[PDB]
Amino acid sequence: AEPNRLIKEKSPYLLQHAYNPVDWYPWGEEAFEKARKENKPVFLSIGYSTCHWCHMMAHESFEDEEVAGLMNEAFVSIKVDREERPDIDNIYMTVCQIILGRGGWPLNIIMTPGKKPFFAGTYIPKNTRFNQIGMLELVPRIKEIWEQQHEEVLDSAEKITSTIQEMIKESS
Repeated sequence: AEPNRLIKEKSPYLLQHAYNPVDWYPWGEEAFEKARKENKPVFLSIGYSTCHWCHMMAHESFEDEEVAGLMNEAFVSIKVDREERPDIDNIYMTVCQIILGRGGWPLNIIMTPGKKPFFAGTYIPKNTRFNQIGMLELVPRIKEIWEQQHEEVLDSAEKITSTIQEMIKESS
């Protein structure tokens, strides 16, 4: 077990994810420079240590080698502790509310290397359910949209539209 970068953090919440197979970064410019260099979207996950659905998602998805593998191909992934960066939490909760018309934790935001969001989700189960896409299906879909409808992604990010959110919704 070789740890990810969250091994350096003080937050018990962040330290608890330091052995996830997701190659997590903390919030910082390193993650965003990596995303820019590799031209990958950023997957931002915001949670806190008494958040039931954050633990559920860690247990089902972020500890899962298959999900993590897909996340590591698709994204630069960033973990934020709400209790340490409440400012960042409020910024992204607002974005989630704009796109989804609701909000909560865990807060999952997919954004451009320049930090422009184009997808939001709250708890996302590993496997797809009726009217609720799962992580195993979501991540490859997002990767494909990024690679093949890149201009639609940039347009959506620039104007905070729901077009990508709606593409994924239609996916089934």
